[PDB]
Amino acid sequence: EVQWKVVEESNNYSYIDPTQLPYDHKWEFPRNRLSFGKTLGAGAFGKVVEATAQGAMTVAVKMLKPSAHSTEREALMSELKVLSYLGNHENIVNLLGACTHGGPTLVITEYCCYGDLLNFLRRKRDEFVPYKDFLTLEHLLSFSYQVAKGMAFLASKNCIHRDLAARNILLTHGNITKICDFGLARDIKNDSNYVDKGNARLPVKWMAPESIFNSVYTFESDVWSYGIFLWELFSLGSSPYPGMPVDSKFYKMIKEGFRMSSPEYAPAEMYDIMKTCWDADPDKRPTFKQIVQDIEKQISES
Ligand SMILES: CCN(CC)CCNC(=O)c1c(C)[nH]c(/C=C2\C(=O)Nc3ccc(F)cc32)c1C
Ligand SMILES: [Cl-]
Repeated sequence: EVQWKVVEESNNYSYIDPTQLPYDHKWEFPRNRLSFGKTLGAGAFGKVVEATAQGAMTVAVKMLKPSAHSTEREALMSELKVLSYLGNHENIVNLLGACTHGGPTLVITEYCCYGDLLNFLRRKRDEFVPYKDFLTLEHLLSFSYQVAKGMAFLASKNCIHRDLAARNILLTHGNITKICDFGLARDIKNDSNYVDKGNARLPVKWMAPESIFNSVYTFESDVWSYGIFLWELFSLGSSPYPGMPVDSKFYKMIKEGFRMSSPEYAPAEMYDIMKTCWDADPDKRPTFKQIVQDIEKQISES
């Protein structure tokens, strides 16, 4: 299941069972104060809908479809539990409330009015200018910085995203980016950026080699995916390894050290970050804390 995980020291780390996390009923919000509007996204067993919450503000509500298995209802509760455990950060999509009694489970989160960053980059591409409502290099550096800060936050809570990519970054007012976990509000069997692997469907072009070939997911594999995200960002939304099918040839190239070339709009210091994120040795990749400091220096030099 493609979703984030909280880990605990064991093994090195093992996933926690999120059903065992506590749920504080302080999050409880009266269901009668929600007015539901348009659907923003929909998986096979769930969906996220724009809503108005009186006591008015626009929010996003995650909920199950009526055909949901009993393990899906628990899964949505576990989503709520993980969000409550993580706490609040500017660069994640934050929990605002929940409805857990008197009806089906509703998870109320922040609404990001511009949608996912990938599609935003793609429709802004032909107006982009490196320097001077155009998208500029200043914005891209800001987005890189914010996603690094959000990931540093998740890592500090022992959380591994496992699917970091521009499609999972949302954009809201003030050019603020927020990391998201679609969970039951997305069906990946649709999306060609996921690839069949055994029983699983996986975002192979974003994954570290040790995740693909050894099923190892760590703080360090998230850094690999962040490097792929940077490439998406400074390519203005191009698909990674463009024109290369995922087959045995692709896997061999990754294993033997093949990497993407620099996007034409990436500053050399940002391509330097990408390259270190894609070190075959996870111990040689930077931490998100290091990445934050490096990008802070570039913005200062800007
Ligand atoms: C296909 C691109 N289209 C624009 C050109 C669609 C635009 N994209 C949109 O409208 C959109 C908006 C405005 N919000 C979301 C998603 C979420 C949001 O806001 N909070 C969440 C919390 C959890 C979650 F799992 C998803 C969301 C979308 C897809
Ligand atoms: Cl910021």
